[PDB]
Amino acid sequence: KSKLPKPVQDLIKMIFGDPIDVNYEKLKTDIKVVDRDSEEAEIIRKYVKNTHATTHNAYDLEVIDIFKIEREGECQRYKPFKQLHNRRLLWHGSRTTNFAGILSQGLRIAPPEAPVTGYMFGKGIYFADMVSKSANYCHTSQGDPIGLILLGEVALGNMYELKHASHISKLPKGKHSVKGLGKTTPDPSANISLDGVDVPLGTGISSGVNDTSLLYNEYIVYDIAQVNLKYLLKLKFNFK
Ligand SMILES: NC(=O)c1cccc2c(O)c(Cc3ccc(C(=O)N4CCN(c5nc6ccccc6[nH]5)CC4)cc3)oc12
Ligand SMILES: [Cl-]
Ligand SMILES: [Cl-]
Repeated sequence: KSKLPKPVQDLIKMIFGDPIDVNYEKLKTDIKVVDRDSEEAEIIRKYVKNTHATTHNAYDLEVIDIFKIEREGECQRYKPFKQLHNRRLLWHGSRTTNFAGILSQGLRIAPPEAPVTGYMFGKGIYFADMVSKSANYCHTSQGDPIGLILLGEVALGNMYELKHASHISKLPKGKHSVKGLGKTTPDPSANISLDGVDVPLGTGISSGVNDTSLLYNEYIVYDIAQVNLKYLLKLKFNFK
């Protein structure tokens, strides 16, 4: 029987759908329950509450469990980007069935033989600052209403800021990432700092960006090493 805390056991059962502890080791990821009443937990629940987009009104989100995560060696891997400026705690949603691969291998760029459909800026690693924009990629339903979402520390550095789809072959010199400029943005004045990482948990305001394809921001890096996965949330989707 398992010596993991019950919430981590339930995460494992959800991810693998072998014994629980053997399946834990296959993730090559240190997993800790964040306490409900911790400051970390308050900040993350505030990020969820404030960055639910008005146009994503099919469901509300409740945070069941928050996990602090540490992929084996992802530290050493993140070293070259560790002190790059403009490091941001951003959402990445994916189907539950993907999380064993995501924790064991990290987030990866789609292979050349996958469609570029859905990628406004070409194959890369995509993040949102709006929880619901990322939560939509969990593909939960009323009959499967529990999903998994990541918070990554993303080393954005100098952002190549774009308003329309463009499959860039190469970042301009001195740029580290792409930011797709949305009509709606977390209020920059409400940004807070968690462990030297910027958290844009401000409620959505008009960006005052005109002539843009995007309702909401998105952030893209083309190097797997610019991502340090920090948290994994188990979300209840309440469908209306
Ligand atoms: N995701 C965001 O939070 C997110 C945040 C902000 C903006 C965007 C934006 O435009 C996208 C694009 C997107 C997502 C998904 C897919 C898609 O169909 N797949 C990619 C993931 N696959 C996959 N199977 C896996 C199995 C094991 C291990 C890893 C695996 N990975 C399935 C195919 C296409 C485009 O996403 C955005
Ligand atoms: Cl979607
Ligand atoms: Cl590129």
